[PDB]
Amino acid sequence: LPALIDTQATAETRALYRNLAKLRYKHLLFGHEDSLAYGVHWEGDMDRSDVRDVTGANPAVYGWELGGLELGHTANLDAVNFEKMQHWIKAGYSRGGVITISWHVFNPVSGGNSWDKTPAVHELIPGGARHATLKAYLDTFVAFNEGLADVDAQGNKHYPPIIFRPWHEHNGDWFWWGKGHASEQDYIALWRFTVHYLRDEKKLRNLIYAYSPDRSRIDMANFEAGYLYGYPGDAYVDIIGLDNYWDVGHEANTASADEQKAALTASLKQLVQIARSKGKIAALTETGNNRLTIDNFWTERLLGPISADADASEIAYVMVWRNANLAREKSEQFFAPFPGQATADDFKRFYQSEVVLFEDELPPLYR
Ligand code: NA
Repeated sequence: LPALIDTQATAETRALYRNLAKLRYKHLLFGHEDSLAYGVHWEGDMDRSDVRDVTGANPAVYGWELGGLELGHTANLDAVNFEKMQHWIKAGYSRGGVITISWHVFNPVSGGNSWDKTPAVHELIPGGARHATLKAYLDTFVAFNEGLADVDAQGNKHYPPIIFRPWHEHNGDWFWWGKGHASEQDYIALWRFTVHYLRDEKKLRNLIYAYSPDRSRIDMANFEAGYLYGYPGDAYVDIIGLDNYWDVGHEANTASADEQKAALTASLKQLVQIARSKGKIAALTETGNNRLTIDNFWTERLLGPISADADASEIAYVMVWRNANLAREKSEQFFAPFPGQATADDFKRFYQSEVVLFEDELPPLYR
C-alpha cells in the first residue's frame, strides 16, 4: 500500500518498493557501501567483498557514491572508477541485490568538495545564477543511469531500480547544502527541483527517492520536528531514511551503552511512526562503528536494539559505510569486518539471524 512518488515507475522499481513494504515486518536487509570496489586489505578484484570474505554472502543492499561524476571525472571522490561501478551495479542487481546511490556533490561556487561550506544552494535552484550548472550536474547522472540499461531484442530498455539518496544529512552543518549554509526553503527548492528534473523533465522511471537526516542533530525530545527540518513533502520522498552513527558508539557520545542502545531503538521507533503516518517505508540508511572497536557490535549494538521494539523493527534495511583501503588511504576507516577483524564472528552470527537478510537469502524482490 505504500506507493511511489513516480506513478509510472518501472515494473521492477514498483516491485522492489512493494516487496520492501512486505518484508520489513519480519526482516532486515543488510547493506554495505562500496562493497565490491575494495576492502581494507585489498583492491582490484572485480568480484570480491570484505562482507562476503567473512560470511560467504554479499550484502543485500549495495551502496555507491557519485561525487565527482558531475565534474566529468572518470572516478569518484574515493577513486572508484565509474565504469567499474556500473559493472558492479549491474552485477549486484543481476543477483537480486538492491542498489542505493548517494552523492557528495562538489561545491559549485568554490570548487571545494561537499565539506566546503561555501554557500551555493541559492545559486543552484531555479532562478539562481548557476541553475544551468545544477542541470548540467544532474545530466551527468542521467547519462550514468543510461549506462546501466540493457536493451532487449525488441528494443525495450531495462534498468536496475535505484534508491537515490541525494542531499543527505541536510540538518547537519557539515555539507554546503546543510543547515547554516542554505536556507530551509532553498533546500526544499533544491530537492523538489531534483525530483522534477529527473522524474518529469528527463523521464527517469527507475528511481526511488530517499530522504536522510542525521540523527546526531535531532533533539530526541522533539524528534519529529527535528526530522522534518527541510522536509520537501510526501510527493517528493519514498523512503524515510536516517543516518545514525551517534547511538552506535560514537566516541564523542558520553551516554552509556545502555542509554545509546535505548536511543537507537527510540530513534527507529519514531522513524517508523513517521513513515507509517506518511505511507512510506523507513530505513537506517547509514550507520556503523568506525574500525569496529566495539565487542559484539552487530548483535549487541545493532540487531538487538532494532529488534527490541515492534515499531523499531519495521525498518526495511540498514547500511553500514565503506571499508576504506588502508594501503591507499593511509589510515584505518571501516564499518564492516574482514577476515581476522575482532567482530568477524559476531558478524557471522548476525548474518545467521533469521531476521537479517544478505543477498543470498533475498526473496525475488523484482517481481
Ligand atoms: Na540471515
